[PDB]
Parts: sequence; C-alpha cells; structure tokens
Amino acid sequence: MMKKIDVKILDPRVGKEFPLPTYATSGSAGLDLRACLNDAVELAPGDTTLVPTGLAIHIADPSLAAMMLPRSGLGHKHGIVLGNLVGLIDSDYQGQLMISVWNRGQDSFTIQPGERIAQMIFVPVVQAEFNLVEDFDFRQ
Amino acid sequence: MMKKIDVKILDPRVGKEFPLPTYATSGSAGLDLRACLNDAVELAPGDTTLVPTGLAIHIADPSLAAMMLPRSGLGHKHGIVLGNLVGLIDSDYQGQLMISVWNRGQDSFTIQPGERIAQMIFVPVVQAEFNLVEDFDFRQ
Amino acid sequence: MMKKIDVKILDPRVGKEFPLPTYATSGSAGLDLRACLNDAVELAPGDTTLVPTGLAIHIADPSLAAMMLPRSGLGHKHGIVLGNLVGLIDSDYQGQLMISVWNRGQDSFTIQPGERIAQMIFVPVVQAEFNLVEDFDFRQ
Ligand SMILES: O=c1ccn([C@H]2C[C@H](O)[C@@H](COP(=O)(O)NP(=O)(O)OP(=O)(O)O)O2)c(=O)[nH]1
Ligand SMILES: O=c1ccn([C@H]2C[C@H](O)[C@@H](COP(=O)(O)NP(=O)(O)OP(=O)(O)O)O2)c(=O)[nH]1
Ligand SMILES: O=c1ccn([C@H]2C[C@H](O)[C@@H](COP(=O)(O)NP(=O)(O)OP(=O)(O)O)O2)c(=O)[nH]1
Ligand SMILES: [Mg+2]
Ligand SMILES: [Mg+2]
Ligand SMILES: [Mg+2]
Repeated sequence: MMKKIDVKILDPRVGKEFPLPTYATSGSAGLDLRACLNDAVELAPGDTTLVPTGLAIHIADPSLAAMMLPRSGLGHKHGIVLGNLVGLIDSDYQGQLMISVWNRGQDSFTIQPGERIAQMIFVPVVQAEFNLVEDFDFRQ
Repeated sequence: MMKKIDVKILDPRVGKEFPLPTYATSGSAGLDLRACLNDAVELAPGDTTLVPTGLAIHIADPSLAAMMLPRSGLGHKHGIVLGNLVGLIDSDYQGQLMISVWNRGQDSFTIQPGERIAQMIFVPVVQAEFNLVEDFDFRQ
Repeated sequence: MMKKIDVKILDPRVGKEFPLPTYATSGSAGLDLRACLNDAVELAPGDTTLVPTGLAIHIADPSLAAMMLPRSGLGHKHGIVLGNLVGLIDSDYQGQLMISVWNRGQDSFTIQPGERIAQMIFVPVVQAEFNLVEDFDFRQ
C-alpha cells in the first residue's frame, strides 16, 4: 500500500550528504533513518543520546501512524536500540523526528554522521471510543 | 478510523480521580494509560513493578489488537519503559490491563497515582494460516 | 482477517518435536515461536543469544509485515525479551526467522528446546513516498 507523505528538510545536508530515508526493496516494510550529526558521538555502555534526523514529516491522515524501531543487527550484535524502545509518531506531529539512541550493551559505540541507525514503518491505526459496560458479552 | 470498544471499570477511581484514557488530539495515534495505585511506588534503577490500570477492555473484533508502548519522554529522559518492551493485547482478552514498568536507567523514579505512565494504540492485525512449501516463488 | 502464508521447514523437528507456531484462540493477535535448539542454552544476566526457529516464511504481499515481540510473562517476570526489542520481518524476506534473546534481568535463565520464547503478529504496512514541501498545511 502506498501513501505520499509531506516532508520538510530542516538541515540542508539531508537529501545530499545524509541521504533521505529510502526503502531498499519493493518488499521492505521499513525505511532506515540516518543520524544528522556534525561529528561522531561516542555512546558509552548504558547511556542514551538524542539523535536528530534533520527532517520533519506530516502524516496528516489520522488513520495512519509511524513506529520507529531498532535495526536488528545493531540491536542484536551491538546493543544499539531506542531509549524509548519503540517510537510512536502521531499523524498531526510536525516537529523534527528525533531518535533516542540507547546503548544497552557492554561496549562503547560510535554513532557516525549519516549512519543508518534506526528504522521506521507506517501502520494503519484505529482510534477507540470507550463504551462503558457493567459486563462483557498474568516458565510460560 | 474509529471503533467503539467496550470497557469495564474495575476501580471506582477510574473515570474520577484517575481519568479514563483519552486522545489528546484528533490526530493522536495512541492514548495514555494512568497508574491506578493507592500510593506512590518508588522504582529503583533496574527494577520492574506491575502497575494496575483499574480497567478491562474487550476489543472483541479478531481483526484488531492493541499495543502498549512506553511514552517517549519517560523512556528517553527517565528510562521508564516497559519490562516486556511492548505489550500485545488480544481481541479476546477480558482481564485487567496491566503495565509492566521497568526502570532501565540509573536513577530511582517515583510512579505516582494517576500519572500517565504508558500509552496504547489499536492496530489492525492479520491471522496467518501456514501453507507448507518445499520452495518459495543476519556496523550495519 | 486471515492470510495464507508460505512456510518452509528448515529443521525436520519443526512440526514434530518442536510444534509449528499456532494461535491459542480465534481471538489471539499473535502466535508463539519456539526455540529450535539441540540442547538448552543458559543465558546469563545481561547477555544476548541468537535462537533459531528452524523455519522460513514468505509473507510475499508488500502490504503486510510481521513484528516479533517478547511474551509478557517472560519479559515482566524473568526479563527475557528481544535484543533488538522488536523484530521487523519484511514481505520479501525468505531467510530463517531468527530470535535475538536478551536477558535484561538479574537472574540466569535457561532457554529450553521447544520452549515458546517469543511471539509474532502480522500487521498491514504502508510504504511512504516522500513529497518535499517548504511548509506544511520533546515528569510527562
Ligand atoms: O521516538 C520518538 C517518539 C516520538 N517522537 C515525537 C513524535 C510524536 O508524535 C511525539 C510524541 O510522542 P509520545 O507521545 O510518545 N511522547 P510524550 O508523551 O513524552 O510527549 P507528548 O506530551 O508530546 O505527548 O514525539 C519522536 O520524534 N521520536
Ligand atoms: O503489557 C501487557 C501485555 C499483555 N497483557 C495481557 C493482555 C494479553 O492479551 C495477555 C497475554 O499477553 P502475552 O501473550 O503477551 N503474555 P503470555 O504469553 O505470558 O501469557 P498467556 O499465556 O496468557 O498467553 O496479557 C497486559 O495486560 N499487559
Ligand atoms: O528479530 C528479527 C528481525 C529481523 N529478522 C530478519 C527478517 C528481516 O526481514 C531481516 C532484516 O531486518 P532489519 O532490517 O531489522 N535488520 P538489518 O537492518 O540489520 O539487516 P538488513 O541490512 O538485511 O536490512 O532480518 C529476523 O529474523 N529477526
Ligand atoms: Mg534493515
Ligand atoms: Mg504523548
Ligand atoms: Mg501469550
């Protein structure tokens, strides 16, 4: 399923020195986000740092949201994941997309400018209206 | 997209002293869940505690599920996330919604009664039936 | 919503000694994945290990993806979660499904052959095409 989404470039390196996010294949679920940084950031074991993307999106349709996730190789092999675990992007959010990078592992890690550091999917979402009722119709 | 969802209030403070979950805007993807507690819970670095919501939902439609996620500010700034990372709520689950709160950071944190401590989205889900086949048609 | 999905068994114990993933009920959102191991793996506090499933899927439809998540009991009570937090499976991925198991807690844990160790949902996904614009129309 395809959707055109408005994007505003906030840093002039985005789309040039720091490529715009892209799907690798026609069958890819997510697209990689790149770190928009002036210099490398050394991230010690256990620490968190806020990484800018240099861009803003406006999903606009309230039936859609985005989720930011770790990349599997970074997470598994290096312990480089998200400090908020999963990032939820609202349809009406127009600010810069930010990435909370958390080193959950035991080795220091260098986050490099332009590096694909996380990924993002767009999923349909449903807004619930609660209907209060008295009765309906936690090894493993 | 909108859906009416049955909710049963299990604690009489929910909808009163502890507001029912609500979307902040018409464009919000998720709604915040509040801690249904009698007193504050001090959560030491590295520990996990089970927080009640005081409510039960019945999604009922097997084409829908919910996912509980950390709130980004709590996760990034305070290390307050979910012990199970992401909570998956089944359409036929009618028990109390529970929140596994994990302090992944280095500072103690007070979980307060009524505090918005996590969030939840409703997403369409597909149930797979596996079709066994011999052949089809893991820095970063 | 239902979808037939092609699966290739890579280990002859899968579907025999190690049951194929199944939904517990007609209302379940996710299905449990079992560890395809020759012997138990002891996973020390803080460590990560790669667990095979002994199977490959081909979702094939680019409007669908899968997400691997921790099981809530394992995550909350034992700290057994995913090293990449959430696993994203692309529609065109035809390799073995692998599970990055991370012990985030304080006690050693034995991963047993055949054990339900994680779960997986199938969700609709949307592929974005970015439309560059000058202007559109981060306690808690
Ligand atoms: O990883 C993230 C998560 C969120 N965000 C942005 C987009 C989202 O729409 C917005 C709010 O997300 P949350 O509701 O998860 N954060 P929080 O509840 O702390 O902030 P707010 O009070 O604005 O709702 O922050 C990011 O840029 N990166
Ligand atoms: O964060 C959560 C996750 C799940 N739940 C509830 C709702 C869900 O439908 C139910 C089962 O979720 P999981 O399958 O993730 N947990 P587990 O596999 O350990 O329990 P079960 O044996 O019941 O499937 O637990 C919560 O209340 N909070
Ligand atoms: O938990 C996971 C996550 C991914 N995978 C597989 C399926 C997925 O389609 C593929 C790629 O996932 P990511 O894009 O999250 N990993 P990474 O970006 O490190 O690898 P690649 O360069 O192949 O995109 O790895 C797993 O088997 N288990
Ligand atoms: Mg990738
Ligand atoms: Mg919020
Ligand atoms: Mg379960």
